[PDB]
Amino acid sequence: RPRFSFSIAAREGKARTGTIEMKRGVIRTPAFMPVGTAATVKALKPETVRATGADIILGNTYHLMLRPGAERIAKLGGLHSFMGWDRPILTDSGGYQVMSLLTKQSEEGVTFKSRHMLSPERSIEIQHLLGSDIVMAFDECTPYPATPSRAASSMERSMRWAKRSRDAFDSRKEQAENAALFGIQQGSVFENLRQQSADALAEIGFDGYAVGGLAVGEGQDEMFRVLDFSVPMLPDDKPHYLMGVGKPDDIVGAVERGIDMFDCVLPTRSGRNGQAFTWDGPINIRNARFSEDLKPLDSECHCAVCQKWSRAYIHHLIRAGEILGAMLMTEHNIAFYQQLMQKIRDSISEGRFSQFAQDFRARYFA
Amino acid sequence: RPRFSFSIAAREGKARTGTIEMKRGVIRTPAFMPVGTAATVKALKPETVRATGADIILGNTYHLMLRPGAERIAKLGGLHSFMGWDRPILTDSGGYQVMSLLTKQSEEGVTFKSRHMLSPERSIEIQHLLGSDIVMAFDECTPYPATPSRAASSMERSMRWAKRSRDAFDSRKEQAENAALFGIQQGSVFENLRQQSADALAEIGFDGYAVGGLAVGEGQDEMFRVLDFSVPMLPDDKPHYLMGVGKPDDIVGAVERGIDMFDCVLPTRSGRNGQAFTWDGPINIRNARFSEDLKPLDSECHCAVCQKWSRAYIHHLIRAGEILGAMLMTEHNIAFYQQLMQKIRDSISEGRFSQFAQDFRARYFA
Ligand SMILES: [Zn+2]
Ligand SMILES: [Zn+2]
Repeated sequence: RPRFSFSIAAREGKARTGTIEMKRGVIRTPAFMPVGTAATVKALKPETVRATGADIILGNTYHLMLRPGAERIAKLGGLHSFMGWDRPILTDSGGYQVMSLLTKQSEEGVTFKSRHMLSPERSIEIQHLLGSDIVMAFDECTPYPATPSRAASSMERSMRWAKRSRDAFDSRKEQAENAALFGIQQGSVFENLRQQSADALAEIGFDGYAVGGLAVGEGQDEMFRVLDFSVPMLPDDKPHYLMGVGKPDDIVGAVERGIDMFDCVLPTRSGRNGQAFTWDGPINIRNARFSEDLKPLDSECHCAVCQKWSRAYIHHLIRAGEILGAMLMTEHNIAFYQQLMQKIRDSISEGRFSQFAQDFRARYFA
Repeated sequence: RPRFSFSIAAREGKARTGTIEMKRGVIRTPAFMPVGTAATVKALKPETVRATGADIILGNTYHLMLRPGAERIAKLGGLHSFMGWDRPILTDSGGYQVMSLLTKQSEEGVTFKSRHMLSPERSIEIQHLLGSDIVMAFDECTPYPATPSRAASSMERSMRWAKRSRDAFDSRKEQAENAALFGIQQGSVFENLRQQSADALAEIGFDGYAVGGLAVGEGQDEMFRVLDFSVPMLPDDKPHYLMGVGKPDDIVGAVERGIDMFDCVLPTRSGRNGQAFTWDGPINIRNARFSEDLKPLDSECHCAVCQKWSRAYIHHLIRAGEILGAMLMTEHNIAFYQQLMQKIRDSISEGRFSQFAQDFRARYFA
């Protein structure tokens, strides 16, 4: 396999399906990436993550630099060996934490409170030390809402940081030869700024392009409105990654608008909170109505949890605070997401994705 | 397979090795039973529990009657179906909670504070509703220390309760035909009382005999002293079960004294707390000295955890409070216990158990 090759096998409207080939494996698109923030996808062995259908998982520069440390992970042989996942890993750059989990910001980078520093150069270096396959440029996720002036200033800094990220990545031969680098579009909800950002990123040139600055409280209508004009600005022949999205309905609509890659903590995090995804919409397994329900979480789901255990049992586990409850909920939810992505890929391949989206929504929101 | 058949294949001194055949499976003895208090062995799928080598697991009447409820479990098809473990299950009777997790005690039984009641009849009924394979008599675990007078009074009540347990079990045809009933010897640390208890239990007649009233703070020397005279009082041709024991060294010494069955929360509970068992003694994986240790938890252990992950990774997981840390620690510890039991069984079968015990101790306590 090559360092990086994205091939589009089929299209329907703005939707695409295909593959990213990388050294550590093939990624089927549209793709959902389970989030593995602390060098683990919560409550799952890597083999279980793979069994659900995942081709790639997400790590974070910010969290790993704090614990257990980037240099430490490198000394131990890199993130893949450390956690036991041998397939591709995408790492976020820390740019979301620049306004999240305080800080001192400047043109040079960001200092976080022990004191830690991130900059385009340090972020790219950390991602190298982790041995990330898809490296994200170091950016700033503009807060929402933002005024046009502030959104512009923020976006402009991010584009300068994108160029610095590109140069840092390229100067490190082992990284440049074995990993890929994605740029991140900013510009808040403003079409002109999104266009300027896209132009700057395409001029620099990246292996893939993320739509940043969304899933920050704007709501689905606004997010879709921004995607409507933003995705066509990105190079057509490279993957489009919508950061932090999202709920199943968000994913379907984003694919309709040309997005190829997704990640979110929702299936893992909300799973441990009792929320299970089903084709008839989400349920909260903690609800008393499930206490004697012998049916599986979802009637059609092919996952191992739905083959073996009842709603009643999982209800008991989650209510009791049992670790097995988190394990089963998470495996089901991630498997559900992967089944959704598979149905999306198949329907685009067969030229019936529009019908699938309609059918999905009718049942999910019944 | 029969309802119950215990066969002794080989002996060395007081130690025995053999099998218990029951309808749901064969139990190799000496046996370690992982504890599954809330209808789950903590942090493990039943398939993983089986993969470690476990033939049987333990549930508790007290905990399950409170949550999710005994009648509820029966309505849902019984404990085996509920939790997805199809092999034998032994259930404790609630007698330890009679002084543990307040209460109002009388000759009739015990009322626990919502208000719940246990008696020999109700305990046996609950165990029936759960569908337990090995039912424990309802007893009272005498507190330690106890005066001879109080130990005698307590033991005498337990023997009356043992007869009531026998009659309740026998009056329920489906239970009598498909499950087994074990009596529990009491008498604190007093030889004459232990003898009276053994005589009473043998007169009633049970499928197996537990040594109760130990692992209650007495310490290993005293526990071994009591076992020295107590185990030979029990019928030789039936299994001997030491309730609540214990650490690896406790198990080895108890087998040397004629015990066939063990359970304890130690490998599961202490696993989540960071303690890992090794042939060179226990370690606490939280310790900073393990932060960059690439070796597995134990150098010889055949478990899946030791095949795949480093001390360094597990150290990180436990320090970070990650669920996968609990999963990996628990799987290793239970697998370690099962490997210990296998080495015990093989060594007795080969007439070299005395040498094994000596070799085990020399290395474990080096
Ligand atoms: Zn499922
Ligand atoms: Zn191991």
